[PDB]
Amino acid sequence: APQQINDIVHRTITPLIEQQKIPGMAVAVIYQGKPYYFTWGYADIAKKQPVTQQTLFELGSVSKTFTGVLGGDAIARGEIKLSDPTTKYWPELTAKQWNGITLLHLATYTAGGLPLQVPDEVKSSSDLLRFYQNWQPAWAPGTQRLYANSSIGLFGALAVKPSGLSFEQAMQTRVFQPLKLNHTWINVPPAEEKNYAWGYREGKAVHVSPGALDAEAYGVKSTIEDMARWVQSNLKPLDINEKTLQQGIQLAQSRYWQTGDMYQGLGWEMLDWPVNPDSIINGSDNKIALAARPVKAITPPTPAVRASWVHKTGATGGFGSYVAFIPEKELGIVMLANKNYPNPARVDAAWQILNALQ
Ligand SMILES: *[B]([O])([O])C1=[C]N(C2=[C][C]=[C]C(Cl)=[C]2)N=[C]1
Ligand SMILES: OB(O)c1cnn(-c2cccc(Cl)c2)c1
Repeated sequence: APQQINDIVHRTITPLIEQQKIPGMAVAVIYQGKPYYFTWGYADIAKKQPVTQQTLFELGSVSKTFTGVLGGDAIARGEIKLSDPTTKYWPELTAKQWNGITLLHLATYTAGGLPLQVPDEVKSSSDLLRFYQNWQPAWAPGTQRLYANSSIGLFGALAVKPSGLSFEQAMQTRVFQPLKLNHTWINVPPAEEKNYAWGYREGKAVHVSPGALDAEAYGVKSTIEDMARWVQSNLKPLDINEKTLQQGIQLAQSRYWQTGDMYQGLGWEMLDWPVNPDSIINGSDNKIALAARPVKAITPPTPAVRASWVHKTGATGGFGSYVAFIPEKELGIVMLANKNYPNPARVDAAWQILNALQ
């Protein structure tokens, strides 16, 4: 644990915890490929349980990066094609607005205005079919980006259909297991509940509730160790022995669309490195991140660029996560907290850390 890393991590994170009133936090820095871990505070305030390297946190939409890689793996397996019509995997989706909407559009939030959330009222699967059949696009496919659970969540559910596996089984067998992510879960087993931190929202202990497409869009929980290993795998996909998974990772980092200075991957989002920090910091604010923006198609997509800042923010009601890494520098960071605090503070802290080490 080189002093440089200790100092820049503590110097940045300590004031962040104080300003944001974060109950508990874990951080991993991957430096020259090796991880270094840091923890603070409480996984469970009431029971006085500290955050440790084994504490599980809700990753919220960092889960989209696993969905994107799992889709990538299914493409590499020849099970699906991003050019396939959505209706190929969901024949019951007969309404005319779906003509021309492909798995690519679903995966990348470009279908034409699918909403951020699946409505709470959608409880059953027939409820889900009804919702997509009745949905009216505001825009032609592949013209505008609108960040959306109903978009990538459906991509993840359709991507695994040819396998015949449930989404959770596919994720476990094809992604978590090969990568030795043995403490990463879509559903936290009872044996691991001791380690599951509470999230804190207005002072109240909370965990994410069940919802439609939850597993696919925001439902993964993980430890700081497994998340460092996730970053290592995404930094260096060529060390992964399972061919389709290596390829899936690279596909998730390809650049499909551009809006402003960001590129949309599958789950991952990327900018050219060196980045302008105001651009990623201000860009992470939900006033920008969640807004409808015109996109330019990248035809064909650019393969994973090593000189990139590759990142994803994640939140649930009680948790705030961030992952960012730079392949060409063998450098990355994971920040997991059990309070959903503002995105720009996450990115500001991550850039201050990675910049000092780069
Ligand atoms: B993502 O973190 O940007 C994201 C997560 N969610 C979410 C979290 C909990 C419940 C529900 Cl319904 C949605 N939306 C966006
Ligand atoms: O030659 B290109 O740069 C190229 C070839 N294939 N792709 C690509 C990228 C991402 C996803 C898919 Cl299905 C194909 C880019």
